[PDB]
Amino acid sequence: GSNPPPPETSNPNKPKRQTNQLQYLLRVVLKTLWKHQFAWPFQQPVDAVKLNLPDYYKIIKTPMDMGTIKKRLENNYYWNAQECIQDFNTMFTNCYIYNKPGDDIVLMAEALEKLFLQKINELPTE
Ligand SMILES: CNc1cc2onc(C)c2cc1NS(=O)(=O)c1cc(Br)ccc1OC
Ligand code: NA
Repeated sequence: GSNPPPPETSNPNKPKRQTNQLQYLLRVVLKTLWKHQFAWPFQQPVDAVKLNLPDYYKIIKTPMDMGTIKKRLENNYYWNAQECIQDFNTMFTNCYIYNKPGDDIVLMAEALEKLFLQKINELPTE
């Protein structure tokens, strides 16, 4: 097992901008998920070598983590909040795909996902 390159956090070929919604996603949504007790497995790309997970990138082809999401928001990688929201969902979904119902990591992802959904219920309109 080697690790694949991490997801891009910059791209000259990809339209990007700042929005009010994206700023909230960084300052309020991301920051509250990042500081939760259960953030730690999701703060960086999965290191399948150091975690001894040789099948991780056999199963998961569109990997995502909050480290990547944070650097994207900070770099203004996104065109809109929906793209950023989709990266969160990919993150959660990957966890639920690779693992099983009730697994410790799954229960952590579910808890972060609940909090995420709450927080983005307060997302401004443009
Ligand atoms: C079962 N190991 C893991 C599965 C994972 O799915 N998505 C991620 C991210 C992820 C990370 C691990 N490895 S781990 O962080 O050391 C880990 C976390 C938790 Br909660 C419980 C068990 C773990 O490793 C046995
Ligand atoms: Na699964």
